[PDB]
Amino acid sequence: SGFRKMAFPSGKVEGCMVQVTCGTTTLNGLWLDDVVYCPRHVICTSEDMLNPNYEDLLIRKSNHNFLVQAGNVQLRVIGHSMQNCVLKLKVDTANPKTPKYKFVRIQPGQTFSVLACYNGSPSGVYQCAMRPNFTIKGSFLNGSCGSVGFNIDYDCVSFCYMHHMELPTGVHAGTDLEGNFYGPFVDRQTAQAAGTDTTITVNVLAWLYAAVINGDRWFLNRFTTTLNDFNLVAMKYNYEPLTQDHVDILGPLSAQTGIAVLDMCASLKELLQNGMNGRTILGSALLEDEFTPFDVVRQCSGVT
Amino acid sequence: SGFRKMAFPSGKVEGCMVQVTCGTTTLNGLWLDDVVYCPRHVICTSEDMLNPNYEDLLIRKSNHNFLVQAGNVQLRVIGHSMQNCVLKLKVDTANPKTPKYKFVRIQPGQTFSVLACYNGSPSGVYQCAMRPNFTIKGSFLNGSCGSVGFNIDYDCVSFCYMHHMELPTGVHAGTDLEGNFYGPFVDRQTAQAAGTDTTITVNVLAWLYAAVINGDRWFLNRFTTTLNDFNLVAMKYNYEPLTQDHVDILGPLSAQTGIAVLDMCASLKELLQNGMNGRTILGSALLEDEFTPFDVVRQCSGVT
Ligand SMILES: CC(=O)NCc1ccc(S(N)(=O)=O)cc1
Ligand SMILES: CC(=O)NCc1ccc(S(N)(=O)=O)cc1
Repeated sequence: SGFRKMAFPSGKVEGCMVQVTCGTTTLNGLWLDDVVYCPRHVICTSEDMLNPNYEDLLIRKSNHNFLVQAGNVQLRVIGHSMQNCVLKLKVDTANPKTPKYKFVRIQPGQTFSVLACYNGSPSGVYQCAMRPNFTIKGSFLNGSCGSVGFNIDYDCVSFCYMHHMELPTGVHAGTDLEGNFYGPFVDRQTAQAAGTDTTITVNVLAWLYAAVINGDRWFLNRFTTTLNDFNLVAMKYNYEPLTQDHVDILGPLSAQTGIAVLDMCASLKELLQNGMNGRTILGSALLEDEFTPFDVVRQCSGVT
Repeated sequence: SGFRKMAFPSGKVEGCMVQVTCGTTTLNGLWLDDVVYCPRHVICTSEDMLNPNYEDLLIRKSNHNFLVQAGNVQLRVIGHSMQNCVLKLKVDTANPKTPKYKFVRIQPGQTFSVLACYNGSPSGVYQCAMRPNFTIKGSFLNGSCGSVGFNIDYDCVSFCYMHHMELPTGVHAGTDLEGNFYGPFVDRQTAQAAGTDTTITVNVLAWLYAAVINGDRWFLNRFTTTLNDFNLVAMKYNYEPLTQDHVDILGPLSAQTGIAVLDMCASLKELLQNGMNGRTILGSALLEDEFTPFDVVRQCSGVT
């Protein structure tokens, strides 16, 4: 028993982290087979970042301008290309620690693990969610660009995020491993405001199920509601609308606990309207939305 | 910027996890050099756990009764001994992935990473603290016994915890890697109540410093206090007494932020007396005490 914000074991990804240096800029790269993936802004001076023309900056760069170091050993770059906002550096050596892997573009509300890295060296691992405004709330200092987000299915690492920038509000923006930004963000040092950071309703419901499973049940009430009635309250409280797809996804937690999804919706509605009144749920004074229904099943069942 | 509950990268420890089976009991072992460490209750039936005589149960066990599997490969057990509440199984093969390592017994308030494992396979990694009542608030299902807690200093894993039991209140108890329980707990299925779970004051102060550093400053007030005055409020709110040793440890965060430790104490005092009034700090509606001053410096500076 007990419920923790839990990251995937990071060893498979630690095995892939390298240092990329172009001129005086160093950041992190991901070494899979004989390709190193990194943010294309590795080619920018801090001046360049104000208004970079990436195609024009890249003309001035050759293979030997990209310095790739894996541990204390230099990789030979035999090719480079730009795909959206990432550089792919072809090296002459396949990463021998390359795990089974996929590139996946996640949806808002989806959770993943970040291996925060500096100079191609892992510092830490944390769990986070793609926010409905396509930001993430990470912990990233200068040099952390190219740090990656991932999920693991048994022995297959699905990479979903590469870190690129911090917005002036101190939230984070990045790409999938095809170099396409989540949300409207660009790899430029300009005014970029995030939209409304709404609460991931289905994730809150999953976490309330996790709480019931772990014995925290004080918030269970006498009421039910409808998807339409619930959604009126959701909208008022900047919670994402709940769809029948979300209800279906919560089916197994509903079944395990014998609490119908709409009854749990009515409990959540009373928590929004009444607040927590100084009480906690799974040791939180606010409603946690960075567990997916899949995360709650995984942690409550013990998947490895 | 941003501040996350961050675990150490787990790969060095993933490399050490094995499955130990004695009779019908399977749990996790830690394979360092040619020794596998595991909870001695691996030799107990669920009946045995009510009143185990470990010395007498162990007489009935030989080397070949301990089945050690690392991946899908069986290790040969050439010796076994009981040290306090752990078994040490000598195997004929040194773990080739053995990291540089130490065994350390931590103090209450100290944080560490847990690699939660089942059948010797890592499922997840989370950060937690040795509570002042020598419990930890983990996430452990049946089969998670032998899962270990650790800190990393560059390339040296300091193992500080092995998971042994869940108390009837659903909090967790375990040993250092010499098999000595944290607190008064025993590896027996009996009434065992935890003492007062007090708040780790120095850790709250560290986290308030982390908040100031990351731009969350609304709680900074006009007041100071003394260690004696502060400690009167601490005691009233079940916070641990603050010592001059704690003040000294907070010195570098004090220096970085230009907020004297006693002024931050006076801010914390007003937060205890006034509550958060529906406001958050680093996205928490309560005061987080599972970051050490060292954790805050590490995360705010980017140590790898
Ligand atoms: C050329 C060769 O034989 N092997 C390639 C290799 C493998 C691992 C690393 S690593 N994980 O130390 O950075 C670096 C280079
Ligand atoms: C006998 C030998 O040559 N090597 C020992 C060995 C190394 C690694 C593993 S492991 N990490 O697959 O479980 C299992 C056994």
